[PDB]
Formats: sequence, C-alpha cells, structure tokens
Amino acid sequence: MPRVLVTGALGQIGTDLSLALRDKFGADSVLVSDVVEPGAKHPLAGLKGVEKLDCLDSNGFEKLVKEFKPTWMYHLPAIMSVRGEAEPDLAMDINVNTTRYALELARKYNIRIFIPSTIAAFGDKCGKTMTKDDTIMNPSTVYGVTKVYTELLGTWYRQKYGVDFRSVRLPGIISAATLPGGGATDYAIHMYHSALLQKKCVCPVLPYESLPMMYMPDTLNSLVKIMEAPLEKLTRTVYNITGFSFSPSELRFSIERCTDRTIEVEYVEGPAQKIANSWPDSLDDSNARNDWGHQVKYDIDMMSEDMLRQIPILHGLPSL
Amino acid sequence: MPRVLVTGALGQIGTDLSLALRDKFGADSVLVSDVVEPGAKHPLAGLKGVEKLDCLDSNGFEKLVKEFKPTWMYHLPAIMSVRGEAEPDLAMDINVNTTRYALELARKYNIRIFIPSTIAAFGDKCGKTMTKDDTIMNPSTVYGVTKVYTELLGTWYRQKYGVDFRSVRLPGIISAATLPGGGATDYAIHMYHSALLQKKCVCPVLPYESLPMMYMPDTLNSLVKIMEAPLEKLTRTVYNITGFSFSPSELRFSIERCTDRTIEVEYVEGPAQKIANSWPDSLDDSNARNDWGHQVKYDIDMMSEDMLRQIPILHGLPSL
Ligand SMILES: NC(=O)c1ccc[n+]([C@@H]2O[C@H](COP(=O)([O-])OP(=O)(O)OC[C@H]3O[C@@H](n4cnc5c(N)ncnc54)[C@H](O)[C@@H]3O)[C@@H](O)[C@H]2O)c1
Ligand SMILES: NC(=O)c1ccc[n+]([C@@H]2O[C@H](COP(=O)([O-])OP(=O)(O)OC[C@H]3O[C@@H](n4cnc5c(N)ncnc54)[C@H](O)[C@@H]3O)[C@@H](O)[C@H]2O)c1
Repeated sequence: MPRVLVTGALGQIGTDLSLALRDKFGADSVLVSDVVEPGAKHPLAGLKGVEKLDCLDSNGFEKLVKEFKPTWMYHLPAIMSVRGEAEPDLAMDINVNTTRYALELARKYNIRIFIPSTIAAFGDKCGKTMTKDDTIMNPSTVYGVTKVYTELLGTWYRQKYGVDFRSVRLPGIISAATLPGGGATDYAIHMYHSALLQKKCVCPVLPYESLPMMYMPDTLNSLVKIMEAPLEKLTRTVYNITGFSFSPSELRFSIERCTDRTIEVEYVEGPAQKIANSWPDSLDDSNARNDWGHQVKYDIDMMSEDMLRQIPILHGLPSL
Repeated sequence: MPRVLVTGALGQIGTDLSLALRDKFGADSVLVSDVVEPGAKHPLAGLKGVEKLDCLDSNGFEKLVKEFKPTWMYHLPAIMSVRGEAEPDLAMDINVNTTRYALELARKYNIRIFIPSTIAAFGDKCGKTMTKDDTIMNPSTVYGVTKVYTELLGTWYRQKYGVDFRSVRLPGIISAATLPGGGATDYAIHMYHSALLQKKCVCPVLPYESLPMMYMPDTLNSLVKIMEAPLEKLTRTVYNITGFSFSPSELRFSIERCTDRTIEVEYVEGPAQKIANSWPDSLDDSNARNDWGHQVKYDIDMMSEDMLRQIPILHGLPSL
C-alpha cells in the first residue's frame, strides 16, 4: 500500500482526489498540502494530514517529503488557461518552478510522480479531430506552453534518472464539490449553478465549440489506475484521456432535459473562446485504454443528473 | 539603421556576430554584453561598446536596455547539450529565466528580438530525414527541453503582445575564431586542430552519425538576413536552417582530400554520442529559403580549405 502526497490539494481536482485516496488507502497513508488553509466549509477542513505548504518554498517542500517519505505524489498546483493569460508571471513562476522542485524531489526521494498535463498543451496544428498522443504541439496560452515544458521535463527525468514520471492530458473536468480555478472549461460547471439558481448564464465560449470533457468519478478512477499500473505495462509517460466531447449548446440541452426548465444563456465571447478554439474537438485515448485500462462510465446525461443532485446538497443551492 | 544589443556575446556565435554587426552597422550602433570580460587574446578585447551583464539579473538587464535603447536584440546565452546534462539546474536557470526576461524587455521596450533555437530541440520522433519545421518535438536533453520552451514562449509573446520574436533552429556551427571546447558537435573543430598539429583526434560521436551543420559565414549571413526582413515577409516565428549534413568520417575524408595526408581519429564513447544520435540527420529549411532568402554558399571541402587556412592565421598552429 502506497504513501501518497497530494500537493495543491484544496482545488477542484485535489478536493475529490484527496477523499478518494483516503477512502482507498486509509487516511494514515495520505498527506495533502496547499499554499492556503481550508475554509470551515471545505470538504477537507477538520481532517488530519492536511498541511500548509507553498510549493515555491523549496526547503519547506523537501522537509515535508523527507518527513512523510511518500512513495507516490500527485503534484497539482498550476495556474490555468484563462487565469494565466491574465496573470502570466504567476503562471510562469508556479507552473515551471513548482514542477522543477517536484521532479527533483521525486528523483532524490524515490517517488512515483504524477503531474497532470492538459488539452491546453495542444494548439491549432494538433489535428483537432480525435487528436493523437504524438503530434505537433503549438499552444497559444502561457499555461499551455508551461504544460508542454512539464511533459518534456518529466519525460527527461524518466529517461535520464529513471524517475517514474506519469501524466495524462486531462480534458475539461466537471465536478460538484469545489468550484473550478479559471480554465476555459469553467463555463460548464457555472451553467449548472445558473440553472439551479435560475439566473442568466453568460457563456464566454461559443455555442458550437466542442471540447473533450470528463466527469470527476471517471477522472479519479483513471488518476488512481494509471498510478497503480506496473511500469512495464506503460509505453509512454504522457497519455491523452477523454470522457466525451460537448459544446455549450449540447450541455445546455442536457441540463434543460433534466430540469424541464429553459436556462437563459447569453454567449458573449470572452478570452475563453479564442483559447478553446485552438484546442481539440476530441481526443484519441486508445493508448491509455490499451496500456492501463482507462475507462469511462458517465455520459453527458448521467453527469447532468448527478450534478443537478449534488450541487444543492454540497452548496445549499435550491433543488430540482 | 538599427541599434543592436547582443547578450551572451563573447561566445562562439556572439564573437563573430558582434564583429559582423559592428562592420555592417558601425561600432556606435552595436552594444555587446556578456557575464564575463573578454580575455587578453579575445577578438573583442579592448574595444568600446563591450559591457558586462549577468542576464539573470532582471533589473540590470532592464537598466542596460533603458540606457542603450536597442531596436534589435540577439539574446544568445545558454547552457548547451553536454554541459546541460552534467549541470541541469544551471541550464534550467539560464535557459528559461534569461529568455523570459529578454522577451519581457522586448515587449516593454519595443525590441525586435532574436533567440536561437537548435537542432537539439528535436528527438527521435521528429522524422530524422529532411526534418520538417512543424513536427513531433521530443528532445532527449534538458537543453533541448529548454529550447522547445524558448520557441513556444517566444511565439506566445508574438501572438499575445505582438512582440516581433524571430528564431532559427541552428545546426552545429563551425568556426575558426574559437578553440574547440567539449560540446557535442565541438568534435569537428577538434579534428581540424589535430590535423594541423598531426595529433590524433578523439571523437565521441559515432563515425557515421550524420548531423546538420553550417559554416559561420553562412550563419552570419542568415542571422542578419532574418532580422532585416520586413515582418510581412515572415510566415512563421521559428525556422529550420541548415548548411549541409556530415558525419565525422566524411569530415575526415574532407580534411584528407585538402591536406593530402592521413589523419588519425579514435572513435570512443562519450556523452555526446547518445545526444547526437537522437538528433536529425538533415533538415528541411525550405520555409526559411522562401520567406526570407536563407542561402548557403559553403560545402564541406570549401569549409575545410578555409578552416585549415584560418586556424593557423588566428591561433598560430602549423600551416600547410
Ligand atoms: N480542472 C480541470 O478541468 C483541469 C483540466 C486539465 C488539467 N488540469 C490540471 O490539474 C491540476 C489541478 O487543477 P485544479 O482544477 O484542481 O486547479 P485549482 O485551481 O482548482 O486548484 C489549484 C490548487 O493549487 C493550489 N496552489 C496554487 N499555487 C500553489 C503553490 N505555489 N503551492 C501549493 N499549492 C498551490 C491552489 O491554492 C489550489 O488549491 C493542474 O495541474 C491543472 O493544470 C485541470
Ligand atoms: N554554437 C553552436 O553550434 C550552436 C548551435 C545551435 C544553437 N546555438 C545557440 O546559440 C546561442 C549561443 O551559442 P554559443 O555556441 O555562442 O555559446 P557559447 O557557450 O560559446 O557562448 C555563450 C556565452 O553566453 C555567456 N553567458 C553564460 N551565462 C550568461 C549569463 N547569465 N548572462 C549573460 N551571459 C551569459 C557565456 O559567458 C558565453 O560567452 C545559444 O543560445 C545556443 O543554444 C549554438
């Protein structure tokens, strides 16, 4: 049974991943950390093994690793696509420097290390229909740039020092628990909240812009699964994974089918649209499926039913 | 007429580029900077317009730019392939951080900025014959990883802010002006010296490993030409350029054909071997030819004749 460190743990992915790890391996085997402390209403508030650590503080990062002696690490902090275009110096600092520290710690302390990539590592030359694992990578966002740097550096660590670096290119992730941190796919979660609150939703992505997406329970399954795989079954360090693709107009229809209630949606093209337009419409994830058994249970309507149930319970929005 | 700033200017490229720029534009038009001073025998020793600057010092780099007001910048400092693998923290510091500051300055002060990339930005999935401008980039060295980041970040600056960022992927560059160090293609400059000295050459590169390469006067021509082009002529930010390809054993036959003597080469194992083996055999530079008139005069024998004439004149080794 592994000892697992999650850094950047209080955000969208980290909140549910931390709970799932704890459930599967037991709380004593999981330590999580974030630059901020949890609010009283955060799901990880009041739990043991939840620490304050700025990953840019490389001494504090080493101390924590040396004390806990993880065998696995999920290194999650990054400034994402939309927010990075508005805060590019913070993105370059966090996404490049915390990654370099994390990899050197994986090398020095023998850790299997996962650092997520993203569909934002692609740009407009990738071949946007059923995008392959190996293709031209020309990101149009600083976030995307720093994620291609992530993939390549991690792979270099694997080749040069035998560091067990693993990654997936995550699609937009949908969940109910913790609000998203500023990607171009944040509209999808907000659309649900707009429908439940009966407020107008202003969508900055255009109505027919299809993107690869996935619901959180499939994501968690894959994040765990890729880490448990024997190193011999892996043919590459970085895998595309997807759940299913959708556009905003498709998601809106899914939500109105479940609520029996028109959502009001004004498309008013923001930063997210130009960014999303440079990304894949869909991904080919045959390598992940073949090598380590990436699998998806949820479709768009299963997800929307679950989302529409969870959000009122978790956030006290109105129900139905 | 431009006001040109060259950073990392005392090296192999910088030394001869700085001379060519001062000839073409006038010494008062050109400012050369480096983190070291020129040695007593350096071609730039004693001249005006030679400043000392550590480009890792963001504030001092901004001061120099404020004071001189360049319209063009050639940003040249980097840790290259063999030294990068031995000192990767230095490479990641220099190659990423100085590049970020350079681009920021080009943004803030309206500078046309050239930062070279390299054939080391490619790895074994590039398509090693006549490698294309847009292909899979999977570099096998930390240097190479940092240069993909350089290309992508530079390009983002161009897209996001309209910075007039220009780059070529330089092949192995051969010149007489500087003494052969321990770099990966530095074997070729070593062989010339051994031929003149009638010593044996110790070559870590496999005998038949073809690499793209170029002789300096062609390099100088293209480095100036790409910066003179109107922006409207450029269809891209990063171009392949090559001179011609050769292997160590081709270089030896060339040197033999010129000197009418047998020269001695011992092929050994060394870090350069595996690095070189991961790089392209030849490059397609048709974009660079068509857009801005990249042109190559020299072939191997013309270079060998010249090198065998120049090294004795500049370094005072035995001639003929
Ligand atoms: N959510 C998505 O749809 C999506 C898609 C693709 C890739 N990803 C990647 O997954 C990762 C996690 O994303 P997420 O959505 O949970 O993001 P998030 O923004 O919701 O969470 C980021 C967490 O990192 C923490 N953090 C920020 N800077 C830190 C620092 N210096 N030190 C320590 N912690 C720091 C933040 O406080 C936050 O709790 C990132 O690498 C992101 O690129 C997410
Ligand atoms: N020479 C080649 O065959 C070749 C091939 C491909 C690409 N390039 C690229 O050309 C550029 C220069 O290559 P070169 O061969 O002249 O290198 P070089 O190593 O001969 O010279 C580099 C110079 O940079 C200086 N420098 C190092 N750190 C610095 C700092 N912090 N601040 C300011 N200056 C610093 C060094 O003192 C040295 O004078 C690099 O970007 C290299 O990647 C070179």
